[PDB]
Amino acid sequence: GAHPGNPRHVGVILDGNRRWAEGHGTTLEAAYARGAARVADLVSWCETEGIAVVTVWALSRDNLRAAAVGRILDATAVGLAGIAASGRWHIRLIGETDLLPAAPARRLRSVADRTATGSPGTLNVAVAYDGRADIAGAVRGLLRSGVRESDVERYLSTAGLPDVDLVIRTSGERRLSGFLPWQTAYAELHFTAALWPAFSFDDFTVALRSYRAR
Repeated sequence: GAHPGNPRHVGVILDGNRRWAEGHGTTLEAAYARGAARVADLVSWCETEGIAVVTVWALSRDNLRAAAVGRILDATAVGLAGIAASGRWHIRLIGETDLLPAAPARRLRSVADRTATGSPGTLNVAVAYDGRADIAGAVRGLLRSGVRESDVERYLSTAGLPDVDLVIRTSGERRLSGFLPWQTAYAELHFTAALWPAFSFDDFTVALRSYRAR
């Protein structure tokens, strides 16, 4: 069950992998493999707190500017294996996965699809996601259906995602960069200085305490 005072839906922008790799002399894929381990840490800490909906923004559409993107997607899918094997999180993909290389995209899809019975948590993994594209998808979805604010929300590409209560962005960047513009409208915004591959339990506790203290 949920604890009152805790956020029902936490969204995390997994920022800082590129900077972390350059500072440590590693590849980008090694940073995303470590970033995937931090996602596993995150959902474990959320579980202990009874937080059942978690959305992580792993890859933006603008940052798709081929070979590295495939390695990134594969390192993420492998790093999510422990979450999948836990059976305690239903992993879903959001974003325009059709813009990703087909073979690594399929392997990421195959990891998520094996968690259809995961419960009670929901982990939404955003790849090739763009907030303005999310909103634009609502206007095309309405067109195909042949107008209230609830009607726009119903046809977002992320219509399956509810309101976000707490947004965490790492790497010290004080921006949302279009992360779920509809669902984060009234979200508490917390900015962590640490780069995502170094996201710690202290960072998590500080973020949650900032939410409860609002």
